[PDB]
Amino acid sequence: EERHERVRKKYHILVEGDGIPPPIKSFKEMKFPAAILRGLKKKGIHHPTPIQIQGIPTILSGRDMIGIAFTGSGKTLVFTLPVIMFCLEQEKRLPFSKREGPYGLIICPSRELARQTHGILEYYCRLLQEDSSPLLRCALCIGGMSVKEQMETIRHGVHMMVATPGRLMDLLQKKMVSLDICRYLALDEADRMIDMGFEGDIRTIFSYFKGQRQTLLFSATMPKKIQNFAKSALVKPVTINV
Ligand SMILES: [Mg+2]
Repeated sequence: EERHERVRKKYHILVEGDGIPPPIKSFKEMKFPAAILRGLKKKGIHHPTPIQIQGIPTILSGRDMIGIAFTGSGKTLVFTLPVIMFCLEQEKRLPFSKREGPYGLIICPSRELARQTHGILEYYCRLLQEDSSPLLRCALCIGGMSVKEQMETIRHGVHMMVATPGRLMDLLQKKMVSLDICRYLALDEADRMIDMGFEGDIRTIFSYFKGQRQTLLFSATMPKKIQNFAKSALVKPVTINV
């Protein structure tokens, strides 16, 4: 409980909450498969950022998390890499069937953030496959794609979905996607999402979970409004600030 604070102070990591898992200074010690480690080098990513150092082990242990981190902090790997791992184990335990809804869900304010994060997921998923792991399937639920097209992407079952709140809500209400097996919900740029009026749509999306989920909220800012929303959204979260 003693050296971990030295790690944190050095990399300017502020944490709140109980039973915080130890920070980890290397991707290998976070027990990632080598195909992912190679993907990281191959993208020039040799060393974990502060948000990754404390964030990844927090997520891996199943804790809810509030991440106060900015665009460019490396936050995207914090919420993409662990769920890919989670999905990989589920698919190995029981291969996903044709319509089995998403296991992991990532909600973004905008179409372009959604595509970009979806793009990242498909990169790591592809490297796993090229190591003989099964294909994990990543779906986009954003505006500008038809209904037909949306149902096409998920006909094979979907492990991970990246959505904007409006389109996802509509699909849930129309029973075209289900959250019956969704165990992981990441909220990216939550501050922006609140500023844009998506609060209600997101609370509605919440009501489509039957039973526990791990929830993650990422926000560049933590004013009183985001703080109250986070308290209602998450369960005993570890708060991590860089
Ligand atoms: Mg961002």
